[PDB]
Amino acid sequence: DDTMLMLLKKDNATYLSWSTDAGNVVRQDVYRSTSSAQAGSEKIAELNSSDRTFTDLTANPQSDYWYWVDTVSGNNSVLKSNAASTAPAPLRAAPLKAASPECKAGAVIKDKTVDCGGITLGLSCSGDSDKQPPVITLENATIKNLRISEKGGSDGIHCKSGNCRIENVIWEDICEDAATNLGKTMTIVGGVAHNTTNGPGGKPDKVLQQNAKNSHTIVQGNFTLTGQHGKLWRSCGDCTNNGGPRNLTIISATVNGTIDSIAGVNRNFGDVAEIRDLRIKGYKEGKPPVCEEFNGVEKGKGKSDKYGEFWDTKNCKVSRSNVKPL
Repeated sequence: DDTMLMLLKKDNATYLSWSTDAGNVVRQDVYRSTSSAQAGSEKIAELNSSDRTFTDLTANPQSDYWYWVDTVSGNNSVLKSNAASTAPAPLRAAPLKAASPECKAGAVIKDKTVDCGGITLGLSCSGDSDKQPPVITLENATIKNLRISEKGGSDGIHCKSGNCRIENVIWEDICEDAATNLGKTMTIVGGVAHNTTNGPGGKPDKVLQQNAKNSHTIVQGNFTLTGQHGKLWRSCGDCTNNGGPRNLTIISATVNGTIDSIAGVNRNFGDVAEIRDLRIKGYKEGKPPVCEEFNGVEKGKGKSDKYGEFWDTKNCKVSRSNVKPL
């Protein structure tokens, strides 16, 4: 077994994101050292078994740090992750780590699991191109450990069909959607999504977009948004042959920046957004709205417009106790 740890250093935080295949995890420890030596490391977090990210707000931006995440199983066993660091990558002593050959920009992955081993991929925006390929397309597939970047933003990942699992992906540059579900169940497991929204069409991004009907997106492992975003998840408002139900389950997620709303459901189409364990920087009620209900409209026949924010309804299965500041 192993744990693949990556980070994203921004000006106001260092985000940790990992995937692991450790069995029956009961706790996870986050270590940080001011040197490359693990011996000097201090435990800076004690996490539950399901978290796959961590936001470090205490590190000096001007200084290099090294990080490790250890998983602890019920049977007393411990897994240690690779070191991740804000210092440049070593040319020496570093652990060898392969990427799947199939990890390429524009790849179509079908009926398997690929581990991209922390590489960076990217393709420029669709809608500003032609019939532009998603940087990765999944058909009943899983992708792990991928950094996505491109100046002006890159295409996100599509779940074209079947069930898709997207584990420990860091979206450093987003055009409109980090991930689009056109299939059955799309599951986001940890990962980090950045967008300083000052390079699309002026219009706010939708990190997770759902266009398939009878579809489900699952957000878990404390998937984290950073920068400024439009929505975290959106059932397509004005799709061709628009309809539902389109479902969202957030098991855990964090928003460490500004956002216009968490989830956008079409009430007239039976969309159900279930939200639990959501953390938002500076959260006050209505700031931002969490679950917004919309009128779901057919393409070309109007605008999908905002009803308002709702709690504890058929479409907005979320209570105020589900949402807290960071």
